[PDB]
Amino acid sequence: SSLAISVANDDAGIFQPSLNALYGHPAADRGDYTAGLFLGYSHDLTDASQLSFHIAQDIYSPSGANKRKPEAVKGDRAFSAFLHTGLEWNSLATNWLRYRLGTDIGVIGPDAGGQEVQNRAHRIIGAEKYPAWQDQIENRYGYTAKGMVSLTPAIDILGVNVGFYPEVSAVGGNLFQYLGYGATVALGNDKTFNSDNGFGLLSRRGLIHTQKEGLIYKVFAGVERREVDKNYTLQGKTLQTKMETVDINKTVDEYRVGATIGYSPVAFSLSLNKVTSEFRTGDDYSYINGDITFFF
Ligand SMILES: CCCCCCCCCCOCCOCCOCCOCCOCCO
Ligand SMILES: [Zn+2]
Ligand SMILES: [Zn+2]
Ligand SMILES: [Zn+2]
Ligand SMILES: [Zn+2]
Ligand SMILES: [Zn+2]
Repeated sequence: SSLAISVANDDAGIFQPSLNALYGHPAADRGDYTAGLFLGYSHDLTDASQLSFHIAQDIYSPSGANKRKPEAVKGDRAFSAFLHTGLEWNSLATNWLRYRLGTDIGVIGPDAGGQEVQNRAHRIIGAEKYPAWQDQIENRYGYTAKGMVSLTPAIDILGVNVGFYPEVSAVGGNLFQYLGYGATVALGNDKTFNSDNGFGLLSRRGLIHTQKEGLIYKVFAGVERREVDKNYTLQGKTLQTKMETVDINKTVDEYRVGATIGYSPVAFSLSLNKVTSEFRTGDDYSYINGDITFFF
């Protein structure tokens, strides 16, 4: 079992030079995904299978000078937030297959609490608040249905497991809908943990599926291409200007490079991430997540 806290930020702090070297500086100049908070619990029903629960809030933002304007700007994403909770099954079907199946309920809109959380954060640090929260994406309550399958060929070399994990993912519902395909490569001291990967709404955000006690470590790099049918954060209508602000791009790539290091019962993770332009007038953006996972 693992209990995890994960924080995502486009401001990568001491990891900014690494993020910039990896994905280039223009991606850091964008601000599309501005904050994430996630708390999750995974329980092993067997050595092969987990059931996970989580609650999370993700906050999305216009970029650059648009952040300070009174309302949403045509051509850039509006302020929005996605507040969600759900359950997921994560299982090794065999030594060569991992699958995941999950359902969220949530909301994108003022009810997701993005203005409240960001305004609070800003007040606490003495930053000014961004007024265009008044023109945020309007409420839509909904569900996500999520699935992933991954092949898991890996070989063990002197206690180091190295693997290649081609995967297909799918999300549906009235908030987000896409079909993704990708692969991750990983090296680490645990076969099960090495195959436990994911992108986008299938990202594990700190949750760990592992057999290992004592030292745990993993280093990984992956990309997933998704074909996007829906993204309500982009296609929804703003509260006051009543517009859809952008034309979504139907093909979106997500890159993730990261690592975990831990010792029973605590592990630390960092993931350096890039998402390619999600709309015609946007551009690629980079961010990190840092996770603390108690695993026992
Ligand atoms: C008992 C039933 C058996 C079920 C079999 C299920 C197998 C499913 C596994 C499918 O995985 C294949 C997916 O392959 C995708 C790999 O593609 C990677 C390319 O990613 C695009 C990267 O974009 C970057 C472009 O520069
Ligand atoms: Zn357990
Ligand atoms: Zn720049
Ligand atoms: Zn931010
Ligand atoms: Zn448990
Ligand atoms: Zn969720």
